Amino acid sequence: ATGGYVQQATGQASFTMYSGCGSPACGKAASGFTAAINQLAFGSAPGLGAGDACGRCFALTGNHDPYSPNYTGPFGQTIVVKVTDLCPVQGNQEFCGQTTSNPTNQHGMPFHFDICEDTGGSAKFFPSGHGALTGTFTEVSCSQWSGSDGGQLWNGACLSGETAPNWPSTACGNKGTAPS
Ligand SMILES: OC[C@H]1O[C@@H](O[C@H]2[C@H](O)[C@@H](O)[C@H](O)O[C@@H]2CO)[C@H](O)[C@@H](O)[C@@H]1O
Repeated sequence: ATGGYVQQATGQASFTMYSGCGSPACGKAASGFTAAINQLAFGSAPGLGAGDACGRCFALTGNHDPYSPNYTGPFGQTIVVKVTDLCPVQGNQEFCGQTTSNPTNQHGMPFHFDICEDTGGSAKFFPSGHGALTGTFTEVSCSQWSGSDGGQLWNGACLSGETAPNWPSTACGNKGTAPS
């Protein structure tokens, strides 16, 4: 996409969970299940505001524990998250280090979703004792997402991806150039 970001409506991803998504990089939180997506897919860098991932909805499915490869299941449920946040390259090399010259993370995944624990998404997705998974994602209509957006936290906050057709398309728009 514009800026060299890798923004595809379906693919393979790794998955983690994080705490504190009340002030996310898109500039609006949301009451439903939400996630951060890795910088290369988010469409912006730290401090540059919302990228074109902002507010898009994705169905996530975990099917492998890379830390416990002998574990055959059960995994969690497929959940639908709204992207509100950025998992930046800086400080997240294992999972969010995808760059245009090296587009997979240390688990070979081209995308990563960091699922917010606060609003319940990770409890539906991660079996107890299994904090990181790999699997698949598919962008879906936000008709499939339960919840309401929070208010703007600053000028330029954007979740307009929630009404956009699936990638390839433009809503909030990408900022700057993808990390190389
Ligand atoms: O770095 C992305 C993401 O990781 C989260 O911690 C992971 C950790 O990286 C992984 O090694 C462990 O097995 O599972 C935890 C939880 O999923 C961390 O909570 C996030 O803040 C961070 O953005």
